[PDB]
Amino acid sequence: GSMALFSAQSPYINPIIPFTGPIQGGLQEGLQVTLQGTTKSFAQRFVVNFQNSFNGNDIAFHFNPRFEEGGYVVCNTKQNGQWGPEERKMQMPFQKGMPFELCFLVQRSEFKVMVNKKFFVQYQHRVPYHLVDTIAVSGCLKLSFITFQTQ
Amino acid sequence: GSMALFSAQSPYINPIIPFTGPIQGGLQEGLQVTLQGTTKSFAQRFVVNFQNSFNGNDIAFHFNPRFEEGGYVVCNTKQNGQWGPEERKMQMPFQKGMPFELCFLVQRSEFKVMVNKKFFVQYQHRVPYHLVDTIAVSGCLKLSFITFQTQ
Ligand SMILES: OC[C@H]1O[C@@H](O[C@H]2[C@H](O)[C@@H](O)[C@@H](O)O[C@@H]2CO)[C@H](O)[C@@H](O)[C@H]1O
Ligand SMILES: OC[C@H]1O[C@@H](O[C@H]2[C@H](O)[C@@H](O)[C@@H](O)O[C@@H]2CO)[C@H](O)[C@@H](O)[C@H]1O
Repeated sequence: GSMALFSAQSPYINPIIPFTGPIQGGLQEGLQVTLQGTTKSFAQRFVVNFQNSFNGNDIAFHFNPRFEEGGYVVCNTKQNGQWGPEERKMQMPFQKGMPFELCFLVQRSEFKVMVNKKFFVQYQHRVPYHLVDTIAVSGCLKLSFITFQTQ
Repeated sequence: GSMALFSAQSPYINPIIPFTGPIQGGLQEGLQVTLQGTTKSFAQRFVVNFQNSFNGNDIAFHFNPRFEEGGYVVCNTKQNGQWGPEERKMQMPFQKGMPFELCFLVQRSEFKVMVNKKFFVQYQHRVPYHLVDTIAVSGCLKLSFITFQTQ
C-alpha cells in the first residue's frame, strides 16, 4: 500500500465465526485491523465490535452492515450496556456472496473504515480507544484472516 | 418463486385427512405455510384451521371453501368456542378434482392467502398469530404435502 506497514501481533488465520479474540496491548494510534472474508449469500446483517473486555457491555465501535431497507451500515458505541446515538451511512459497500476486505484504521480522533480499499466511513471516538482489548466478529460472514499492522 | 425460500420446520408429507399437527414454535412473521393438494371430484367443503391447541375452541384463522351457492370462501376466527363475523369472498379459486397450491403468508397485520400463485384473500389478525401452534385440515381434499418456509 501507500504506507509501510509492520505487524503488531500475529495474524488470526481462518478465524471461525462467531470470533472473539484479543487486541494485544490495546488499540493504538496508527493501528490497522484488516478483515478479509466473504459476505454470506443470503446475508441479513453482520457485526464487528471493538470492545473493552469479553461481556460486550462496553463496545467503543460497533460496525453493523444491514442488508435491509436498501442496504445501510450502522456505527455506534455501547457504554455500561447502553447504546448511544446511531450513525447510519445509507449505502451498502458489501455484496451478498462476495469477498471483501474491511480495514479499520485507528487515528487520534477517529476510526477510518475502508472497504475493498476505498474509504467508506469515519467514526469519531466517543470513548478512549486504548481500553479496547477485544475484537468480536459475528453474523452472516466468513473470514479468511484478521491482520494487525502499524505504521 | 421470486424469492429464495428455506425450510422452517420439516414438511408434513402425504398427511392423512383429517390431519392435525403442530406448528412447531408457533406462527411467526414471514412464515409461509403451503398446502399442495387436490380438491376431491365431488367436493362440498374443506377447512384449514390455524388454532391454539388441539381443542379447536380458539381458531385464529379458519379458512373454509364452500362449493355451495355459486362457490365462496368463508374466513373467520373462533374465540372461546364462539365464531366471529364471517368474511365471505364470493369466488371459488379451487376446481373440483383438480390440483391446487394454497399458501398462507403470515404478515404483521394480516394473513395473505395465495391460491395457485395468485393472491386470493387477506385476513386481518383478530388475535395474536403467535398463539397458533396447531394446524388442522379436514374435508374434501387430499394433500401431497404441507411445507413451512421463510425468506
Ligand atoms: O445501535 C446498534 C444496535 O442497534 C440495535 O437495533 C435497534 C435498537 O434496539 C433500537 O434503538 C431501535 O430503535 O432500532 C435499532 C436498530 O438500529 C441492534 O439490535 C443491535 O444489535 C445493534 O446493532
Ligand atoms: O363462521 C365459520 C363457521 O360457519 C358455520 O356456519 C355458520 C354459517 O356460515 C352462517 O351463515 C351462520 O348463520 O351460522 C353458522 C354458525 O354455525 C359452520 O358450521 C362452521 O363449520 C364454520 O365454517
